[PDB]
Amino acid sequence: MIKIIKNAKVFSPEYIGKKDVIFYHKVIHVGEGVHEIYDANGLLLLPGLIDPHVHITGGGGEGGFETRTPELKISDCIRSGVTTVVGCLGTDGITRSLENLYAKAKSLESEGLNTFIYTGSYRVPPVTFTGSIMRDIVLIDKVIGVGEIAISDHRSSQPTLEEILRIVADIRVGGMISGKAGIVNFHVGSGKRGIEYLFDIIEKTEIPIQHLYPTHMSRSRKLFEQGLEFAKRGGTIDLTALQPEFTTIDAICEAYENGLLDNVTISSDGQGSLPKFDDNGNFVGLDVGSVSAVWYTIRKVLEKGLPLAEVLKISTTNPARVFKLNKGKIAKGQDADFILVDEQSFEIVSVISKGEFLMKDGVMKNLNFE
Amino acid sequence: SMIKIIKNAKVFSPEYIGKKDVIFYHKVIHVGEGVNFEHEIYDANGLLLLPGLIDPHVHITGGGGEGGFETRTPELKISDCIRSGVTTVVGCLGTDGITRSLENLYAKAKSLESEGLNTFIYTGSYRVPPVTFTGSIMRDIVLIDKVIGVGEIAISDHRSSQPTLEEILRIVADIRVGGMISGKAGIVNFHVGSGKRGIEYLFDIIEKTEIPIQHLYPTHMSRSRKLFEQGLEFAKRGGTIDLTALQPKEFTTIDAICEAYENGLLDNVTISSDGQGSLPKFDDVGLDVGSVSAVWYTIRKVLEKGLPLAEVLKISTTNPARVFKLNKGKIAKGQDADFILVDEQSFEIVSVISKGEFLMKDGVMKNLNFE
Amino acid sequence: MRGSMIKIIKNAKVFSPEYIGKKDVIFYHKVIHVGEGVNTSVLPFEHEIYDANGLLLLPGLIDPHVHITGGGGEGGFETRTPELKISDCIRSGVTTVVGCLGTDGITRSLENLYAKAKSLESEGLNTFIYTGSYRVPPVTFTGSIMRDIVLIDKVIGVGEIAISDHRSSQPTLEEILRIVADIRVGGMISGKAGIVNFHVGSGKRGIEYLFDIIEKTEIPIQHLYPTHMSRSRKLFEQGLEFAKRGGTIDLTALQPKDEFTTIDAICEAYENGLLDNVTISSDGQGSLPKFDDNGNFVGLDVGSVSAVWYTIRKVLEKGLPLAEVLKISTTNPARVFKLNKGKIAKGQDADFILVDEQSFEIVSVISKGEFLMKDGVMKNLNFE
Amino acid sequence: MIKIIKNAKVFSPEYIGKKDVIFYHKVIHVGEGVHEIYDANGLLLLPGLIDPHVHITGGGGEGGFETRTPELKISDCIRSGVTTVVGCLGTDGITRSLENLYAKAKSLESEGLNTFIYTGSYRVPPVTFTGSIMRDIVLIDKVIGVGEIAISDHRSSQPTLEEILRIVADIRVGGMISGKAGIVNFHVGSGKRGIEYLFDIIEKTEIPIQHLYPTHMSRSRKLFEQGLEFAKRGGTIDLTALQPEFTTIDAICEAYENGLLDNVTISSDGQGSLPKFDDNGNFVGLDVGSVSAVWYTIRKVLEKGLPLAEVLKISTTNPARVFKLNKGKIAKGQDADFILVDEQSFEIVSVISKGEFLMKDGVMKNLNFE
Ligand SMILES: CC(C)C[C@H](NC(=O)C[C@H](N)C(=O)O)C(=O)O
Ligand SMILES: CC(C)C[C@H](NC(=O)C[C@H](N)C(=O)O)C(=O)O
Ligand SMILES: CC(C)C[C@H](NC(=O)C[C@H](N)C(=O)O)C(=O)O
Ligand SMILES: CC(C)C[C@H](NC(=O)C[C@H](N)C(=O)O)C(=O)O
Ligand SMILES: [Zn+2]
Ligand SMILES: [Zn+2]
Ligand SMILES: [Zn+2]
Ligand SMILES: [Zn+2]
Ligand SMILES: [Zn+2]
Ligand SMILES: [Zn+2]
Ligand SMILES: [Zn+2]
Ligand SMILES: [Zn+2]
Repeated sequence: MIKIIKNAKVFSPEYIGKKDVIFYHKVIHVGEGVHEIYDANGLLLLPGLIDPHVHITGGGGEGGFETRTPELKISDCIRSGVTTVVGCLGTDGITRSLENLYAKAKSLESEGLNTFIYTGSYRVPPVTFTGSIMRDIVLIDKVIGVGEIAISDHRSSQPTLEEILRIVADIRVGGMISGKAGIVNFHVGSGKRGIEYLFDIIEKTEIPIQHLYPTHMSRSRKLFEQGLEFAKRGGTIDLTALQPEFTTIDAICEAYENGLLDNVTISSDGQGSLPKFDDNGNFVGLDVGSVSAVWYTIRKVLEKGLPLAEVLKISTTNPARVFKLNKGKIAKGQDADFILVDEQSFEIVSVISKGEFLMKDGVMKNLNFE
Repeated sequence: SMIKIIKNAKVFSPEYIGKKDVIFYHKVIHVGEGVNFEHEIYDANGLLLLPGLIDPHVHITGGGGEGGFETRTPELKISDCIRSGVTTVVGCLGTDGITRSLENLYAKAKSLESEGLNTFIYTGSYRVPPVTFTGSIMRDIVLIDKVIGVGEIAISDHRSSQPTLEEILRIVADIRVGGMISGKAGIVNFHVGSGKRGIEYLFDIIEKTEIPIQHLYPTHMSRSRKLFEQGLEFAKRGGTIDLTALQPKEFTTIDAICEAYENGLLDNVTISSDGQGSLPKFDDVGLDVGSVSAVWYTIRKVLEKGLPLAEVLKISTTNPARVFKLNKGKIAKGQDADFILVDEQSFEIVSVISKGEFLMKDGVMKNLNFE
Repeated sequence: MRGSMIKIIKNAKVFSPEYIGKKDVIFYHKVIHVGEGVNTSVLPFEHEIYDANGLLLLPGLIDPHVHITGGGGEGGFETRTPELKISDCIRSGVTTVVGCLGTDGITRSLENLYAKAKSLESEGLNTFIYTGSYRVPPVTFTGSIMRDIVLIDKVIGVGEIAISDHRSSQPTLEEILRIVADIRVGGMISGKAGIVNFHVGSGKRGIEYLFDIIEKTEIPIQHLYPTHMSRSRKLFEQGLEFAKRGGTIDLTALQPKDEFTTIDAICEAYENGLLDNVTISSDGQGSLPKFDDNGNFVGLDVGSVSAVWYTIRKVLEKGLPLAEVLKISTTNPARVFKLNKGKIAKGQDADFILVDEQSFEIVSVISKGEFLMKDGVMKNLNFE
Repeated sequence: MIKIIKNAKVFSPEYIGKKDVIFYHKVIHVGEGVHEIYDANGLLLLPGLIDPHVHITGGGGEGGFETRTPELKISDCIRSGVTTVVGCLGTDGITRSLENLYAKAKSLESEGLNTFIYTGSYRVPPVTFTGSIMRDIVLIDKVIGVGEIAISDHRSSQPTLEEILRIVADIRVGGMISGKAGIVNFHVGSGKRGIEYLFDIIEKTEIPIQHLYPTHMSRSRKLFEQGLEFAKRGGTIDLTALQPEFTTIDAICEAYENGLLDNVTISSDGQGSLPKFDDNGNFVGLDVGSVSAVWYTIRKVLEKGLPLAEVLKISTTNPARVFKLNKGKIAKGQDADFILVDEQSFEIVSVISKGEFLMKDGVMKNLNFE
């Protein structure tokens, strides 16, 4: 149970230099000099990467039943070093069950991962477990908010201000009674209206800006600019990761320049559709998001000479704040979830979550259906 | 024993009426100058005789829970009610609609009534649409004898459901007509938070609809001078406002009351304990728990600014009895036999009488089912 | 303005059900004192005296089975009976009634029954109601016969459930046990009696269900209250066996216009010393129909609340002592519902009737200490 | 976080003699020779007492609204050394909410205790969170079964075999999908029918006897005899503790004699009514169960010269089995929940749960509303 990781260059979001880290399920003790032992010389110790937006049950289906994407194998997470995922439903609210989403999140947790879910889906009014999104967040311990509610998209339900305000108010007080944060995840399409509705709430109500969490905020110039204003008023935005004009990389730099990286987060959009529509509202082709798009994006920003100290924020501190999680920092009391990158190779070699090795030195623990 | 006489008391029929003997059963039979079947007597030499205090806003089941499940405050004991002189309470639900039962609040009102107290309740809670007993707020007031209105409906608070005007117009309409059918008052209690919109909605109702003002009963309105100034505007149009009673723990409710009395508006002011109700500092932190002690304490503190007792007692006896159309708050023939007895010198509650029975006799409390 | 709150009745021969001779009674809304002659012109404050020389003081009559909203309608929409007038009750010395629904549970609402009980309450009468009707499953205020008895003060049980009747829903034994279980535990929570009133037709099965429940379950017999048990003598003899196991049976009072009657039944229950186990009910504003042998409607009479005092007067004409006959309409109905009525004594609710000593007519009526009728004159009423 | 309890006479259900016990939130290491340290010489170390049947929200009300009992203060648990409680609803299913019961159990946990709940109440059909007792046990992580279903009582709903069989089958499969045990708690009244229905199930169906958990099985001679047969067929019974003819003490001995103590458990019936009814079904007087009735019962059996080794079974091993709990034994990996009794004084002095001291050496931690 009690474990050590000696003579690793410990990279708590800000650099804390060559130190040993003792840990059960949480960081128990830190101290330079000397149950399981693990030597990690040559490796960098980070806190486990956080993914706040992943279609863990699969998604897509904009082009029919054929375009229904596959469910997520934990196999892919561990190679990518993603130790905690927040599962949401997407465009399809009928064939993808909320109970199914509870279960996949419950199974991912039982095979070593850390899981939380939303209770909504694209459409307003939102699908529920118990008839009421407030009731869901008080009674289902894993529910941390609602989404992903579509706004300014062609696949939107066309929601009104008053409808939405109901939801936010219900989910917020839902939070307070239950002692959770109570987030609203906001799928933002390519409509000109953008995130107007989000400004309305904070301007015209008693609603704090912490509860509003818009995603895909990197997909255009225009929209990222709105994402920065929203940031500058004390709110946090989320950017969809880059994965094989203007990219998610340029944006994550453009936030450092204007001094706003403390308000950014990245999403894999794993197992989610990446659809291409023509001149009308017809469907042309698709791609499928990969949960290894996080670590891939991190390295392509370091490639531009940003400090690894202030890039790990987007995936470790910045997300853990948004959801009020006891994770995302290597320090006494915090939950014990780390990844280990080799020197200047820049490749994950080991992965720890809740103090159990899921990947040790490039050999994966074996899982039930692989 | 069940026909009683209080002798040699200086009586405050709210208004002062000098030294008088009161004869009562469950209601007052006679008030006259010294005179004399088995009947009990109580010599009240040295004592003042006042009406029973009325508390229009108490979370008798418990409330709060806004800081998580750890914030769940405990339920009201009647013990407090007897030592603090409160013979009548009106129970309501708060921010938690899901885990605090309406049906639980009906049962809590029934146990307290049954150990010598007087109880009424509101249906619903903070959230719009409001939780009901029977699917309909108009049905509830008609069918369940203790429901006297709806609340506390949250306007201009961060924990508000963000209600529209249209929603609130149906709600007050429904409970008003429901009030008429049942022969009760049909009050909407409004929880007013610290939002800039204040009570704009209440003004919107009287300015653009047929709905009388007597149904709109805003509470918490000594939280800022700005709100109170908008409260007084309301008072001048026939409305009644509730002030949260100062507790044993700028601009205060004591300030607030004297400002009202000096404008000749103390007839339009009441005070609530908000007992067992959460009192949290919410910043952009901490919590404390209201006591029913808060009203008699607040009465003294305003007496200490030199206001005449008979005129002050109106905020807790005459003015609540009016708003809920109750047969209480006045010592007279036909009125309900609810009295407190305070030492004239000490000014500390020594005996409390509810429905003509002694709940406390010279400091010695009646003993109850779980003490 | 209000009427003098302390009253005294002097020089009456008091039938506190049990005879207690010439006594004065001081009262407000409850009975304050029973005692020998005492100086009643010594009080310094208001007090209305009433001289009752030559009259008999008795408790207020309780009528446990009344269609206060109207009922009937077995012969089409033309056979719906009118609703009860409080002047009927005042003339008949009936100070308390318990109202129920019957055959029609489609066009007679429970909310309408709740209102009429409250309007009766407010003119000087004491009122209670049942939830449900004839049919199984039973109609409800709130969706459940348990919520109704817990949330609605005036609700004291469910009925009248139709068993051994052509108009019955043909209820199952499992259906009925669920219903009696629900209303009892409901009574326990709300501190009421939790009664199931049974409307018993003329089926061969009689009350087999009532005997099935007591013999095969822990449900005590206090909660099973069957009515119309003088219908046929076969049914009345099934009633007596029910009595000897601690039960209470209700008989429909003899009607002032028309062989084995409820008089025969009452006298047989005295003979066998089981008079503590019977009640009588007017079935006022109820259908009293005739069906031919094919099951079709022929015609009907309408029950009357005058039936109670009328029935008691017949029984007296057969030499039974007054002090023991009054049980059926005072002590016995007060038991079944756990009411603070039916006896003249310190503490008890001040519901009286006064009868002339030879005439044996009701001349004055007092409920809540208030005179509804004083010396044959009624008080002014709301819609009369 | 890491704690030791040195030179205590460690009384793992069976005696393991003077040993040190290291423990975070679970028993981490056991070893004789030598972060917080606690010396416990003179004291006996036991595993934390288990209460499988407590009306944590209050109950009673058979005699009106006046007879409604008060809610349970954690203050009383800690003095009594009761570290884990299973909350149920009783006779009243209307005024006592299931949401209220979730919350009180949630609050007791947040102030140091360990809590689980049922989803039913006396009446059949049973009240639910989500419309369906199966759905409740899959979706509400704290739900471990259904009860307390009344059988052979005057306050019974009069349930049929077929109705009940539905429930048991639904709760069982509910268990399997969710990876919980899925118990049916059975309030048994003083009816002659007794637990007949329980024999029917195992005789006439494919239903395993582990799911059937009858309570109050000590209240009569006749019924305890039925409790022993049920035991002898591989099932477990529950006895209502003794607290100030034939008692719960005689019975717990009578199980040792016939060699059946491995199939017994004790309940406080805390905050529950103990009602007295006369000749008919009317109510006379009441008493209110106390959660300190457990430890009080334990000592009055030791008074009869039974080994403390084989008496702690009823409150530690026997209950933890029934509910499939990682508790009730002092040994590596088990959750860290202990009580400390002084020499031959026989009085709790300290109480530990999840490795946090709730009572240290007779001074209680201070709690929010005391
Ligand atoms: C990458 C961009 C262009 C596509 C993206 N749409 C979705 O991701 C669809 C949704 N996740 C699903 O599962 O169906 C967008 O926000 O614009
Ligand atoms: C004047 C202040 C103290 C009013 C207000 N209090 C609450 O909202 C308490 C809530 N109604 C409950 O009891 O559940 C506040 O502090 O914001
Ligand atoms: C005694 C006989 C003739 C009348 C009785 N019918 C009813 O009581 C009708 C029902 N209660 C109603 O009015 O809706 C019966 O047939 O047994
Ligand atoms: C001790 C025995 C005699 C009484 C016991 N009844 C209950 O405990 C009632 C239930 N817990 C409640 O909360 O209402 C029994 O099983 O026989
Ligand atoms: Zn999206
Ligand atoms: Zn998406
Ligand atoms: Zn408030
Ligand atoms: Zn309040
Ligand atoms: Zn009938
Ligand atoms: Zn009838
Ligand atoms: Zn029980
Ligand atoms: Zn119990």
